[PDB]
Amino acid sequence: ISPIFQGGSYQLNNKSIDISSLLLDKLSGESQTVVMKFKADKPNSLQALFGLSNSKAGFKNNYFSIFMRDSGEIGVEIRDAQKGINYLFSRPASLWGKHKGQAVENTLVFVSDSKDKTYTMYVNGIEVFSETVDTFLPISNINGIDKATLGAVNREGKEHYLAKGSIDEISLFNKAISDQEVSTIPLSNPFQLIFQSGDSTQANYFRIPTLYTLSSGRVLSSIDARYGGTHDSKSKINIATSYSDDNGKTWSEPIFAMKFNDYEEQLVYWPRDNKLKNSQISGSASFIDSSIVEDKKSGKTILLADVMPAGIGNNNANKADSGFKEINGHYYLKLKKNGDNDFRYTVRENGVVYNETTNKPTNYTINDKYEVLEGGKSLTVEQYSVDFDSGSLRERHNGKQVPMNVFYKDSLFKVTPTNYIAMTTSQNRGESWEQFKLLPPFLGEKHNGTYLCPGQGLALKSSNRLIFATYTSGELTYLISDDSGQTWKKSSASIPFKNATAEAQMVELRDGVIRTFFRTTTGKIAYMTSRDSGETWSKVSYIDGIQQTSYGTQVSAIKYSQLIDGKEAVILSTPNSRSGRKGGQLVVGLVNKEDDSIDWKYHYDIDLPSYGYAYSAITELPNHHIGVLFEKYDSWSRNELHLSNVVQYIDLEINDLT
Repeated sequence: ISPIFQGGSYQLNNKSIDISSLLLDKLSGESQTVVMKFKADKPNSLQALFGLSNSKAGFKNNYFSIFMRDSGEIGVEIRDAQKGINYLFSRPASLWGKHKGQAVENTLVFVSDSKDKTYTMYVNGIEVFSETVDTFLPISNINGIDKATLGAVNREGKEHYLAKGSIDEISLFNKAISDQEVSTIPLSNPFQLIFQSGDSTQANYFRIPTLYTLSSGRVLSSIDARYGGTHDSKSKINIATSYSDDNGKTWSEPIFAMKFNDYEEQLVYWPRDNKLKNSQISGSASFIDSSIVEDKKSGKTILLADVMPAGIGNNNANKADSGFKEINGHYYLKLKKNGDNDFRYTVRENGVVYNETTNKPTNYTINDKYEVLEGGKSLTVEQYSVDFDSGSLRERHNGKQVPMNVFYKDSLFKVTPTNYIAMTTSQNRGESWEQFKLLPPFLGEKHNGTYLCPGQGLALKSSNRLIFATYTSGELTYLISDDSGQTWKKSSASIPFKNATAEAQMVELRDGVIRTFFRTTTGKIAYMTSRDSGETWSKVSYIDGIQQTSYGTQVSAIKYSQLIDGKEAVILSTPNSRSGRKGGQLVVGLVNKEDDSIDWKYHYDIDLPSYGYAYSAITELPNHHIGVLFEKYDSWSRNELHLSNVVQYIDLEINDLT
């Protein structure tokens, strides 16, 4: 249908624009849609973009408003004091401010549907909330409405929530437009989605993006496909991948690199209220924190990730246990059988489950997929599903039989409840992934596994050496392979931190010279250098000019292939803030050939200082553009949990950064 009101190019300069005589007598019926294209690159802390109010004395709480915060949050209020209704619906991190030095035109679509008693908000094509109420309040049915306002709400004759920004286009309809119709509305998005709600993964949430440019020109991405909201393990999380063959313009439908089937792949709207938001899937196995590298010699793509058994994460993982038994120099995965209080079993050669107490092989084997067989016959478990139908999280059997895996809750034989690292390989550059295999322990039998640094591995330019950074208490633990990931050795580098999340990413400054940039607990990004291809490592130094929070955030880093200002260049990606995970920047550093020092010469603001930016992935696209896939929200904030479609992709050129 045609709009009932359409207006454009309104400047919001801390002075409301009254549209009462154009709109108010045009509003009719109980369902309305607002379509608004607007910019706000210097917003006030809290500002109303659009308002319908009773502006009369004594009715200050009789209004409808579409508001935003300088955090990037969008929301609505629908209030009527007589009816006793005060709805507030909102979602953090819903907006863009700036891209490539220019204000972003956001496209907002708000549907107020009286038939379904539901209020739905879309920003930039993404549904940010959809709220069903038992008592519907039509937006123009508020008692005594007499003002329609842009850039404020008129309360008792005065301008409240004054806005700074502009509305290039605003339209209103006396209909609740359908989701199909919404999807036809043109967008001017500065970003794309690689992974997204409703795709092949059926995860409603994503975190921990990676990117890597392959020799074919294909660009590969991996990610945590997180099902139980945005929580770290314990949860249900799979590792998903997607690739682009056109310099990031389009991306393949995601597939899994690593997955468990003990719990169903469920698209769940995780509760965000203060009572229920900490609900965590507690009986599922999971993967977490992936990293990718390409091997020159074999042409294989290699992907590593942490593996967590059922119910396990960092918080409850058995410390002082690798989950392996050393027997004359060899490591064998330990197993506990149901009924036993101790781990009496190991997985020997050819998957033979061996009883250590009686020194006899059993009639059980573990196959390549870590599944339990008895006399060659595949054993099964019943899959679980999750729901909030009863008012709290429930995890229950769903009738479906799946192969019994030693990482599962219901398995007859169980692994040590601790963290592991696994690797998978692709021989077709991410079109399919081989079954993963656990990595052996590197710091001994009674030391739990190290934690993989998400992002990229390092493939040294002038050799066959592959390196994945990991971290543990007191050190970075580099995993080095010279034979296409068939065998790994460790290289330990002490850091002056106990129990820190020292997420580390590497660049090769010149042949065999590696600089590692890493997250710390000091509010500063740290670095160390190896001048012997990762064999030995320097003491720790810190970068000035970039701020992080006390808890820190992952930093991504690349060595750019082209000279900038006649010098070799390194690019870092990180939030630059001492307050939160916001103020994302790409920082361009020029290497001094005299001493390998770096002049951090250019700081490119991804978006506003106040808009969210957490974990990130950067890669040089084959055409020398920069691809950035990043968490566009504060992934630490307990106020910004369980947001959909916040991991976003952008394309930048060097001239944008400098």
